[PDB]
Amino acid sequence: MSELEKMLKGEHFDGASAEIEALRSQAGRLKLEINQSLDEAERYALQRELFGHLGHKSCVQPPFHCEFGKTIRIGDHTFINMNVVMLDGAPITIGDHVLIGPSTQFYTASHSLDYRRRQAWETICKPIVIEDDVWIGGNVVINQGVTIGARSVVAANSVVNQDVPPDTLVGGTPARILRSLKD
Amino acid sequence: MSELEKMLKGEHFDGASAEIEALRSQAGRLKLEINQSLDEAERYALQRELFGHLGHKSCVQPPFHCEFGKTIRIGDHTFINMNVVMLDGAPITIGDHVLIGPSTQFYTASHSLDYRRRQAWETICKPIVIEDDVWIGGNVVINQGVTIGARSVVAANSVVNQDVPPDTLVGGTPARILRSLKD
Amino acid sequence: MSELEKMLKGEHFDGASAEIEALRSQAGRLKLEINQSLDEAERYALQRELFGHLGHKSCVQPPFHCEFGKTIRIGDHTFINMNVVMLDGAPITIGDHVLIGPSTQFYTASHSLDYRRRQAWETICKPIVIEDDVWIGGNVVINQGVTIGARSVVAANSVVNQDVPPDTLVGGTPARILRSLKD
Amino acid sequence: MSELEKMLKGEHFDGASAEIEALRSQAGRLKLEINQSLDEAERYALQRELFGHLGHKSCVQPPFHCEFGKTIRIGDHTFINMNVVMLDGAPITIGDHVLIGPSTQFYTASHSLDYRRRQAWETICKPIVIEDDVWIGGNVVINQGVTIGARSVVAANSVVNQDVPPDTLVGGTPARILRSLKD
Amino acid sequence: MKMSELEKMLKGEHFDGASAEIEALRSQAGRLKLEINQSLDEAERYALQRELFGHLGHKSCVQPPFHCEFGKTIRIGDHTFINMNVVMLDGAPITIGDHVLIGPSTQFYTASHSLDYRRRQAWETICKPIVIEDDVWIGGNVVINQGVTIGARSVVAANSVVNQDVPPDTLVGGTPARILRSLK
Amino acid sequence: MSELEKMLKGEHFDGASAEIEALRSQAGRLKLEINQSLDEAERYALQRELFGHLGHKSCVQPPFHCEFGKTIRIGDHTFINMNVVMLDGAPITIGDHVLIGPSTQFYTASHSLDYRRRQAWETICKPIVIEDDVWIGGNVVINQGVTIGARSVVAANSVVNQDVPPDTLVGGTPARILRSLK
Ligand SMILES: CC(=O)SCCNC(=O)CCNC(=O)[C@H](O)C(C)(C)COP(=O)(O)OP(=O)(O)OC[C@H]1O[C@@H](n2cnc3c(N)ncnc32)[C@H](O)[C@@H]1OP(=O)(O)O
Ligand SMILES: CC(=O)SCCNC(=O)CCNC(=O)[C@H](O)C(C)(C)COP(=O)(O)OP(=O)(O)OC[C@H]1O[C@@H](n2cnc3c(N)ncnc32)[C@H](O)[C@@H]1OP(=O)(O)O
Ligand SMILES: CC(=O)SCCNC(=O)CCNC(=O)[C@H](O)C(C)(C)COP(=O)(O)OP(=O)(O)OC[C@H]1O[C@@H](n2cnc3c(N)ncnc32)[C@H](O)[C@@H]1OP(=O)(O)O
Ligand SMILES: CC(=O)SCCNC(=O)CCNC(=O)[C@H](O)C(C)(C)COP(=O)(O)OP(=O)(O)OC[C@H]1O[C@@H](n2cnc3c(N)ncnc32)[C@H](O)[C@@H]1OP(=O)(O)O
Ligand SMILES: CC(=O)SCCNC(=O)CCNC(=O)[C@H](O)C(C)(C)COP(=O)(O)OP(=O)(O)OC[C@H]1O[C@@H](n2cnc3c(N)ncnc32)[C@H](O)[C@@H]1OP(=O)(O)O
Ligand SMILES: CC(=O)SCCNC(=O)CCNC(=O)[C@H](O)C(C)(C)COP(=O)(O)OP(=O)(O)OC[C@H]1O[C@@H](n2cnc3c(N)ncnc32)[C@H](O)[C@@H]1OP(=O)(O)O
Ligand SMILES: [Cl-]
Ligand SMILES: [Cl-]
Ligand SMILES: [Cl-]
Ligand SMILES: [Mg+2]
Repeated sequence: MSELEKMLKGEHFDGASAEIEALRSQAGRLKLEINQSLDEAERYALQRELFGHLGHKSCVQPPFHCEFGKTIRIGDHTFINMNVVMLDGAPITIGDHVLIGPSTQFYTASHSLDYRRRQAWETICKPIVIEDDVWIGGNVVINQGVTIGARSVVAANSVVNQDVPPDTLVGGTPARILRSLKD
Repeated sequence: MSELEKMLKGEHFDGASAEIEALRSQAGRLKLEINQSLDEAERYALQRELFGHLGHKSCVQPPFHCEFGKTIRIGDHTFINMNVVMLDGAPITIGDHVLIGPSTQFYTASHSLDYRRRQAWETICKPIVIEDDVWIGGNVVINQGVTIGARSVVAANSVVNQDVPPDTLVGGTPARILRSLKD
Repeated sequence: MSELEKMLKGEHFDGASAEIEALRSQAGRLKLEINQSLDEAERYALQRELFGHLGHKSCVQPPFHCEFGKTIRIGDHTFINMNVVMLDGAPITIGDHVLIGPSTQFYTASHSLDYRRRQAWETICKPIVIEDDVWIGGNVVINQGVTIGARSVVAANSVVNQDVPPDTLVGGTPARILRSLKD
Repeated sequence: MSELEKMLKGEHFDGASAEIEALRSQAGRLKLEINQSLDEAERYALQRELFGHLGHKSCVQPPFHCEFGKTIRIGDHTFINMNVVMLDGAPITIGDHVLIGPSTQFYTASHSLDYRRRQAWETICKPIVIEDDVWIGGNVVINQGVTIGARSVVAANSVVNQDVPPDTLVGGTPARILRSLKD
Repeated sequence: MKMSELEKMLKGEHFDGASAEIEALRSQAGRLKLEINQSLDEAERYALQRELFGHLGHKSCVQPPFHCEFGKTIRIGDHTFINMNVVMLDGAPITIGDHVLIGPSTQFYTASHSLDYRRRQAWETICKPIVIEDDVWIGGNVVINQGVTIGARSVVAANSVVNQDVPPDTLVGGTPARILRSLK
Repeated sequence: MSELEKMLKGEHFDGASAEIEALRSQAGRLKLEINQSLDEAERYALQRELFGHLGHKSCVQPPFHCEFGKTIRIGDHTFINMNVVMLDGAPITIGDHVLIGPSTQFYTASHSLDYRRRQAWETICKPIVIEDDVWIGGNVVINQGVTIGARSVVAANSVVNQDVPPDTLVGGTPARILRSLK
């Protein structure tokens, strides 16, 4: 098993592995051009090379930050605001009609509580999934292995450690259910 | 009203309008020039092109992020630190002698909690107001239609959802009164 | 002493002092070079002009933002993620085997709660220390004068106002002890 | 005719026409994005937006300098090297299998020898045509109203003021016929 | 005080180019050229060009990319146009008059070196001024060498090398330039 | 013999070959980074990455354009001015104390005069050697397979098609011997 594939699969891996490093450069180069670009069509085009998928009529405002990019998939009519950071060692999958606030963070990557197990920067990545019609506010942290339920809202500055059921407003750190949005 | 007029006045608006798109383009350019400037006098002069007003002896440290620029009006002797983000569809007014920490966020924009009214990226913008002699901590979120009262202070990482009384210290998410700064 | 010395030592100072201005200017030039660099070897080289110290096999990810650069000393086998903000008017010292996640804030700077004592942008700087094997999550604030004890972990979106003991997990705003990590 | 129509036929046009003006700015935008492009596919795309035409499997090496772009038509399998300047007030047409060396110059524009006929920057433009299978060396000038005959070769540092016949080697300032290439 | 290493250069004496004053001006001009060259706003391009140059006149225009070393030694009159890709080595004054037209890729060399390889090893350099008078048309890809004066209302043929003062009301061409016609 | 190897050594080659495309892409990124840098020590550091070699106390002024970079070796105390273009399919070797002026072009590459043999962009690259203490003026073309003898000088706007003897001043298009400097 490739170190790359180990990373995507939530197992231990070497980050200096070559195919991974290359992915990382591809990503570095693209961020810089996208981020320094004033042509809207030019940014979208380069994002189709940066991202795993970028859907129709979706927008991702610069500056946008990520580590690998190809792991990220964005559906249709989806909008991501400025200054978003995604640690994308594992797949990040984003639905349709999703809104994401500024300075929001997606961290697939994580570490062990035991310092003896972090001395080689050992990391595990688990995927994040944002379902359709979700609204994530600004300055939010969504941690690894979380799924956000459809038609749900995450309040500004929340930290989401666990799944968010659908049709729901949640808030805080860690996030809690504030109200049901179901009819 | 023109679509631009509606956005300013807290009405529903068409984001794709030519007038709104011109200002968005102006802002993007000036933003990029300001964030890449090595020359402090050049940066000031560019920031006087971006913002609607920027007062006497005031400093805004790059990188600064905004959408339109023109609706932002800052007083004299006011310091805004690095990595600030402002969503300025609605006017943002900042008094004299204001201190704003790094990575602070100003969102004049919000969306409906009802997901069916989010599909066309419907947005409502209401102004934000910072009065004289306010100190705002880092990583703070300030939400729409909010007025921060004179000589108050906001704790780091607070999120402000409603007006902050003057001569007051507030903190937390959402912010609550912590102490009286009155004398 | 010189104004630079006063700032370092925790006393009021003159931010526009030619010595302090010059170092701020150095850092701004170096920051734009590093943040815009597509070469890792050059980037690292660059960072060693920017910082007081960068350790062996240590690493800092673009973009990175600080005021002065030369107050910051970073040890070996340490990794700092993207989009970090450091207000470094006073020394910030970071040990070996240290991890810092994206968008974390280190503030050495502070002002007084009395607005009358803030109208000249008066500021005190207190040193921040991070001891070996510490793990700091994403979107965290560490405030002035704080030491984080060896082998401790700070949860995401925490605000740390006072020292953290060794072998501990802390979280919340303000951060509270969550659990001993010892044994 | 439209001012753009005048220009494509090589008729006199108003250079400060709303339409021309817009073309000149579009070209300036694209020149910048093209010249600062680090992505091959996106560079070709931008190039097809600049030029009137850019044929299948052809190449234009950055940096490239031009005025309007849309007046330039390039055939199939034609390579244009680095640092080329084209004054494109009137049409420039390049055929299939053409090779153009670094720093070459194409001037459709010139002025009267009567200095009193130059005080308003009065300029007359005349079309250039490069036929199929031509090799233009480096550092060459091709003046206005010139047709370069098919399968012909123009030596380095040469200046061409009049039509060059097919199957021919020219060289010199002004270029003269060195030898016949037919056999 | 006494003559600066910058004075020496402008005055065609031998100078140390590594001197702090010279480097600062080279640094300033490098910053301004980059900003000028990638600039997308017209009003802004002129403002910066006014920061680059010693003087830039009313209704005058310099098309990016433009290359120069020091900038401040350059002076340009009113109603003057300079096209793209022009390079100026401007260790000494460069003075351009009114109603001047300069083609693309034209080179202005105020700099020079001795033909004795022994006198070139510390990169010894002497700069002598260039002066272009009113109403002159210089073609594209022309080289103009140090200490040259192009008299008023003259024309330099494309890709010409001008080694020597050029008479007013004259058309010149070739390498080195020679008189093609009186235009009087 | 690989495609990179054939290029370097004056045979036809597949320019889309992955080795060649690798080097070109690295050169493209570095050139842009160098040309857009205001930090002289940075450009120089970046340049040690781009070129085969870059000697002590040597200066290469931006903008500088080349195709591959690694085929270029430049010695100590050598100065290359602005906006120089180098087509470097074959090795380009430059000595100590050399001076190159603005907009000079070095073309290691060439083509056939027979159009039938250019229809696939066929290209042959032959090296160029500039010896110690040479002074090359501005707007000069140096064609492939040419050596410039030590302590020689090249007049501005010349095209050099053939080797230039040591201690000589040459000029013209094509370059002719003007005077001995010996
Ligand atoms: C696409 C773009 O970029 S948009 C730009 C960025 N904009 C945003 O981030 C906006 C984020 N929106 C907010 O956070 C809002 O305050 C919303 C969505 C939670 C609105 O809350 P509302 O339901 O309308 O009102 P309300 O203030 O009563 O909230 C209810 C509860 O949420 C709590 N709450 C409100 N805001 C937050 C918050 N940010 N974090 C945690 N809890 C919160 C309140 O304490 C209250 O608690 P309770 O259960 O004890 O009564
Ligand atoms: C503007 C610039 O350029 S500087 C750059 C950025 N720096 C910062 O943002 C610093 C922000 N300043 C603050 O957070 C400060 O801690 C202040 C203004 C609240 C000072 O309060 P102090 O009285 O000096 O400190 P202290 O920690 O003892 O206050 C205690 C109480 O405040 C509350 N508190 C402190 N910090 C926070 C916080 N970030 N959020 C919410 N509550 C907080 C705690 O609840 C605490 O306990 P309590 O509930 O029992 O009262
Ligand atoms: C170097 C880098 O760039 S790579 C990775 C960067 N990513 C990170 O920032 C990830 C952040 N990780 C965290 O914050 C985690 O939530 C941790 C480490 C604090 C705890 O995770 P776990 O122990 O595995 O799970 P768990 O949710 O059960 O934690 C336990 C308790 O901590 C508390 N807690 C968890 N997260 C937080 C938080 N963000 N703020 C405050 N308290 C928290 C919880 O209340 C929980 O409940 P309890 O106190 O009642 O027992
Ligand atoms: C498209 C790209 O990316 S790659 C191309 C980059 N490189 C080039 O531009 C190289 C330029 N090409 C050349 O110069 C051609 O080979 C030519 C025109 C010199 C022809 O070379 P050949 O004639 O085969 O060689 P040769 O030197 O023996 O013949 C030269 C004859 O023309 C003359 N001559 C040679 N070069 C030139 C020139 N550049 N200008 C004018 N005359 C020339 C010589 O005087 C001689 O003429 P003469 O005998 O009548 O007096
Ligand atoms: C300002 C802008 O940006 S415009 C863009 C750039 N455009 C240009 O550079 C245009 C340049 N124009 C020229 O080079 C022309 O050759 C001009 C100016 C000399 C005009 O020539 P004209 O007077 O119209 O006609 P003509 O060609 O007959 O000129 C006659 C003499 O010039 C000579 N000549 C023409 N071009 C050159 C040249 N490049 N070098 C040397 N001599 C030349 C002819 O040999 C002829 O000589 P002769 O009669 O003594 O034997
Ligand atoms: C490192 C850097 O940045 S380089 C700085 C930039 N400076 C330059 O590029 C300067 C270029 N130098 C030249 O052009 C010079 O004019 C040189 C090399 C020809 C030297 O000329 P000098 O010997 O000093 O004097 P002079 O001008 O009288 O030259 C005499 C011969 O040169 C010829 N000549 C002058 N310039 C040239 C030229 N550009 N091409 C061909 N021949 C020339 C004359 O025709 C004359 O020939 P003749 O006597 O056979 O009729
Ligand atoms: Cl939409
Ligand atoms: Cl001809
Ligand atoms: Cl020197
Ligand atoms: Mg010629």
